[PDB]
Amino acid sequence: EQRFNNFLKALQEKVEIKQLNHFWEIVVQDGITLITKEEASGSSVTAEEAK
Repeated sequence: EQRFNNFLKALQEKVEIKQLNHFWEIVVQDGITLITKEEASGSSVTAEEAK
């Protein structure tokens, strides 16, 4: 869950950095339709899903 918190802190930024119409639009659409972050280091991951 600690490396998992690190992976949460990474993955959202990593997918949002890749800005391609072929990919980014639909991928973040389908993400935000069901986006979720599992608890790790308290509310830090809670901030992750807050933005």
